[PDB]
Amino acid sequence: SSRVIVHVDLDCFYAQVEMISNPELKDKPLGVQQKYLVVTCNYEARKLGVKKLMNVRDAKEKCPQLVLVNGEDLTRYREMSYKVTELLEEFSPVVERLGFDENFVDLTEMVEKRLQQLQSDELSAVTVSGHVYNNQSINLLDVLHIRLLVGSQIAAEMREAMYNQLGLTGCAGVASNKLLAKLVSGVFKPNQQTVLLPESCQHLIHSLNHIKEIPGIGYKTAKCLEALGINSVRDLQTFSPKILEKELGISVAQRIQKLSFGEDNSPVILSGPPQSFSEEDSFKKCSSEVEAKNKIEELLASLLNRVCQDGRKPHTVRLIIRRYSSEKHYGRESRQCPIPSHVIQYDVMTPMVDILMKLFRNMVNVKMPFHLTLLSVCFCNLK
DNA sequence: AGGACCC
DNA sequence: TGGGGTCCT
Ligand SMILES: Cc1cn([C@H]2C[C@H](O)[C@@H](COP(=O)(O)OP(=O)(O)OP(=O)(O)O)O2)c(=O)[nH]c1=O
Ligand SMILES: [Mg+2]
Ligand SMILES: [Mg+2]
Ligand SMILES: [Mg+2]
Ligand code: NA
Repeated sequence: SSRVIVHVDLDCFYAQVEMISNPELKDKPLGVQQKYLVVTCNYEARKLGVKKLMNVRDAKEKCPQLVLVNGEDLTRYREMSYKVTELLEEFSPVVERLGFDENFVDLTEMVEKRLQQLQSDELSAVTVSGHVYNNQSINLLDVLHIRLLVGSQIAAEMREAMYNQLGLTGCAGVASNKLLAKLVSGVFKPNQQTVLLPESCQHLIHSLNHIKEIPGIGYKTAKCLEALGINSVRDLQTFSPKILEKELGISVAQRIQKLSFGEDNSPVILSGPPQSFSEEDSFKKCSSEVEAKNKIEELLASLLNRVCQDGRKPHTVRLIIRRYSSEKHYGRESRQCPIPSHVIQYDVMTPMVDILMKLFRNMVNVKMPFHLTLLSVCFCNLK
């Protein structure tokens, strides 16, 4: 019961989409801008020292000939992201999305159908496609090695189909679980693929420098670990199960330690259609107030249309806000409510604006002036 | 309703 | 002053 998982990772996704629309950008160094930020940039601009989530000024002062395009509206990038998933879904139905530009696919069944199709005389013609992690030697008598190679071939067909059908280039990694597949897809980039043979799993896991580099250990947990004297993957492999549990809870503790040995038994889940649809807008305390109402019509108008196209219906609405000052209490507030059934299905705007407005007043004292740096609307709980 | 994680 | 997502408590 050993698995063959692939993880697909598109290079500089937003920038790829922009370069495809307007090829006059193909060669100019390029950055996708949202508010005062460069969210992502193309491979030219990385050479020139530009980095993700570097502010627009710094970015000019590191490459003054940087061409900027606004990527605040995600429609185009969202659309392409589902084209990619659907294409992978043709290979094996069971595809898991992670943000807009990553997918996992469980290739185990396909690897097996393909192996059954070969007889014993070509089981030695099976070769690898792309890189072998750490240059490890292949052993054709090892069935795990054989399965992973067929994996690497299926991964190659997926990358070729993505390029031929949608114009997108990307990396893939093939491995025995999601964690390893994701760690190894990054080893050669851009636009290349790597396969991880089992013997090299400790080599891979120990190549990391910071324990935050393990998917599943975020900002909070890292920071908690560092303060316990846990810095390397090895520190975490070797630390007291007992003290860790007590510091994180048998859940978080027992899972991140398993992760630390490269062990990860989570299955690849079919993502299908989204569980929620939301729109945001950020500002430098640029709302107080009434203007909130306008801002909230905008998001709403855009969403209604997205939720119409889908043709499932939301049965809950949520309104999210954030308050001014500063490096302090920067956690957010929200208020949700069921959407009246009469409404579930022109003119839908007006009633909606009002629910939203009521939700708004529940949160903000609209007498003593307000400090708003974010407005968000979410539709969810659909069927 | 908030909090962790992911891109 | 990114703009989205997922699942758990
Ligand atoms: C990590 C991250 C990505 N993104 C966006 C930008 C990216 O186009 C997309 C996926 O990000 P990544 O896959 O992390 O990076 P990338 O795809 O832009 O470039 P590459 O993978 O070749 O390094 O999602 C954010 O908006 N915020 C984030 O914190
Ligand atoms: Mg990517
Ligand atoms: Mg995706
Ligand atoms: Mg991490
Ligand atoms: Na490979």
